[PDB]
Amino acid sequence: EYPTVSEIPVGEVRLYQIADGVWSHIATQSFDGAVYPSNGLIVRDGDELLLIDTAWGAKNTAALLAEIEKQIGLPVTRAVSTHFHDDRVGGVDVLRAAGVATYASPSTRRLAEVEGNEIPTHSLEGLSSSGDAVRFGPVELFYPGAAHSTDNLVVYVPSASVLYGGCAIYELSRTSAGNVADADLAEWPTSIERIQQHYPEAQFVIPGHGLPGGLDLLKHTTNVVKAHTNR
Ligand SMILES: Nc1nc(C(=O)O)c(CCc2ccccc2)s1
Ligand SMILES: [Zn+2]
Ligand SMILES: [Zn+2]
Repeated sequence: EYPTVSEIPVGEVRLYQIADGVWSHIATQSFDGAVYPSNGLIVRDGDELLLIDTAWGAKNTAALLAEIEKQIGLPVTRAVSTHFHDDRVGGVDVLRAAGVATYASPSTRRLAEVEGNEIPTHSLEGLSSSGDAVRFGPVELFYPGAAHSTDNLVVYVPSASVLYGGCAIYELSRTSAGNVADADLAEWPTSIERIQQHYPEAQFVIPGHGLPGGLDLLKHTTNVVKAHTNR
């Protein structure tokens, strides 16, 4: 079964096999007085691993590398952060110290610098406009436009029809927006529509936080978003 927030002590990381050569990683961290789970992705890249997002902090991210080495045993050589918040770039310095080449869009790297967060080393070209997609090893990176954040990316694994929505996609059970301080509430439904249009075949959809679902998570998130927008 997919691991839940209460089953993961802060500082520990679980891996979950979604498909051949595709895992999510699950960690937990405190924010504003409560503890939340957070998802990232791991994808086999030939003889190497591509990492999508940190495990939300330096300590969790170190535990992530240890768990990858224990359970999979291939080297993590590249990492992509899908926006500038700490559940995506917090731990980048650990990754870099461990030998991992870290990447993000120019906009994410800039927003991280402005925020005082950790800054991935390398800039990803070709994602500056809503609807842009680029290939990055075994995944496609896609900028759907502003949503949870202005810089947020989603990731698609064609080999397994796995769509990683990051924090622009909410889990089914989540019915309130919570904190959306950096969100573009007006653009977010349009951005989810681009995701739907571009990955109509997705079979597994992983939100940034919580339980995986299917394409139903997109409409679900749009419903939550405008509700918070509708009063
Ligand atoms: N770093 C973090 N991002 C987010 C986010 O919204 O992207 C957090 C709130 C997530 C949440 C809320 C309710 C239930 C389960 C999870 S915390
Ligand atoms: Zn975020
Ligand atoms: Zn988040």
